[PDB]
Amino acid sequence: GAMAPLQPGDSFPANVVFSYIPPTGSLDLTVSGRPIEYNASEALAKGTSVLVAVPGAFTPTCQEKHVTGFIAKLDQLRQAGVDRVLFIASNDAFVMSAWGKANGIKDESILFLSDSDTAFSSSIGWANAGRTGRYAIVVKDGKVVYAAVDTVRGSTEKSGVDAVLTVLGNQGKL
Amino acid sequence: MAPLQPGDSFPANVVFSYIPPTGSLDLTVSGRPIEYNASEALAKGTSVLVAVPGAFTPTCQEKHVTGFIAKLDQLRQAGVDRVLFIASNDAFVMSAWGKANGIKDESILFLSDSDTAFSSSIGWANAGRTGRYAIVVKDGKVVYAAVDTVRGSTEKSGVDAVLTVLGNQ
Repeated sequence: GAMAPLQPGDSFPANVVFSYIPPTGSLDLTVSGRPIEYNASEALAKGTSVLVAVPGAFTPTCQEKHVTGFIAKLDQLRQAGVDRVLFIASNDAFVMSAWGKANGIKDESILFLSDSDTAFSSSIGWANAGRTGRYAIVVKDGKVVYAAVDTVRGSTEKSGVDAVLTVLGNQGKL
Repeated sequence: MAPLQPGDSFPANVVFSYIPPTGSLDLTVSGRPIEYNASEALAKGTSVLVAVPGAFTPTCQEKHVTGFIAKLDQLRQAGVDRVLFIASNDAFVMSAWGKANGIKDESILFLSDSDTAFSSSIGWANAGRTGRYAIVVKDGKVVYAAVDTVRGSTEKSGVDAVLTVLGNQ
């Protein structure tokens, strides 16, 4: 789309929304919830945000390596100044909510949201055939600091937690 | 497109994608999808095929699948040999949905109707999701088929509807 590609120095695009079921402190997978709209453009205009897209909830690489790496380093991400971590995929809000609960996330440390119809991912050119790509975006006070996509199957070289922590460290405010 | 009717043969060449249960309920461990030959499975015995609009969605979770789980023994007393839940969600999501509901074995299988291929072929899909419907088969012959068009209702596809039609057999 017109936003494609996102590059450092760009503002995060306007009018970006995701659908999600807010966490409640409970990990009960049989409580489905009720989706609401998350205004990502407003949220990302203040503070430091990490936005990670994965091709699919509950799929092997996304589960076994990608999301678990971020979960293991949530203390380091917080100490590096990250105010919010967002995981998106094309799966609907109900599936994304179950995926976060399956990974033990009961609070706002990581939100799990749906990029409905890959609207956002397609706008920045990183979607295919109904699924988002695997990518990571770091934003600070509305400004894209980092945006990279993993095109190699099974790799998190560019969108994994280590790449994000490296970017944060190069900002010079540790 | 006329629907599946009692007395019709169950359609040929119906296949789903699914991850075979292992006995583990760990949702962070996934297996490898394989094909499930539903036409062959349904050619013998009594089978119940239930389509839901989405794994983990409120009616499907809180009312629909839980009813079949709670009354599994009643279904077996009526001679039910297979219970299959399908949706357009991929096999990884369907596998996790089965585990979320505590199903460790093949008593209820959770399979993907990839691209709503089967549901579309019988006129019960829309916009990338299957409808909410149930099909009861005995030895390859449909004995019941109906779809729920009222949001939130399992009147036509819920376990009570299935138990009733089996009780009239």
